[PDB]
Amino acid sequence: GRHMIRLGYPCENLTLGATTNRTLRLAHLTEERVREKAAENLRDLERILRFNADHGFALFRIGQHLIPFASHPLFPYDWEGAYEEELARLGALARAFGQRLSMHPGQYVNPGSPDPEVVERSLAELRYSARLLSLLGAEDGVLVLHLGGAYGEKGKALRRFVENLRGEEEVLRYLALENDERLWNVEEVLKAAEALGVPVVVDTLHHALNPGRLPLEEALRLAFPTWRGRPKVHLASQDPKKRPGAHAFRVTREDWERLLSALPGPADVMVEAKGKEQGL
Ligand SMILES: [Mn+2]
Ligand SMILES: [Mn+2]
Ligand SMILES: [Mn+2]
Repeated sequence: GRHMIRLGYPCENLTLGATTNRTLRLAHLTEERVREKAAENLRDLERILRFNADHGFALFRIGQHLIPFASHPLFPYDWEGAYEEELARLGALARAFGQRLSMHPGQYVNPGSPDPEVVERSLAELRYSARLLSLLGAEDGVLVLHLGGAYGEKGKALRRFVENLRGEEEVLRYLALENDERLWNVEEVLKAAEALGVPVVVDTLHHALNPGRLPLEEALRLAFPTWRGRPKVHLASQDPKKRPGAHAFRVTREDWERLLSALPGPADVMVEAKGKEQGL
């Protein structure tokens, strides 16, 4: 039914066996083989949107590998010219379904790195991700990123992060920043986000493990105003007895109820669980 809290899951759908994350070995990165993997990923994206419209999921995170190696210097064709018509069509479908699309580049995308080549590769991956959202016409699309490593000194790390992203107009249209379980708490991310003029994604599990001085309610109250559109929040539960921050197969009733009770208002909740669409 119709709830003020909308739900999503990331990358793939276990029920369908549909995924947006097919890739290949660099040795196999021919135009032919890449076009084949991309076509499968795009076919599965469509399957997922349609599944989501029937099963009440309004959010979906598209895998980084949708177009495998798109941002790699050896990518063999103009993927934007190849796919712009198809992405416009899929994006129109997603909007017609009232679905919100996002992307979450991985741990290796580090704009605050002091290594120029890591920065360049990271920005390339962000530009690909932002362009994809643009091609899909994802109005309120989200491109979620952690602040990355502290590289020995947090103040200089955050300075490089901001300085290396400030001129990235298209990336900043979608970018939102997320707290983590070790390095950057909600209060720290709010400061970074304010500097770049972007929203803050609160991750409930990361917050529980690294709360700083804030209860969940106050974290969410502070993060809410950073969004022009509906806030996005991440909900996960701890995979019992694994590394802190590892995601359980299914979110617990207790974590879901804690979030529901703490939310200051309507929001979009990305369920991060190994069970994907079965994760809540
Ligand atoms: Mn994250
Ligand atoms: Mn998260
Ligand atoms: Mn996490």
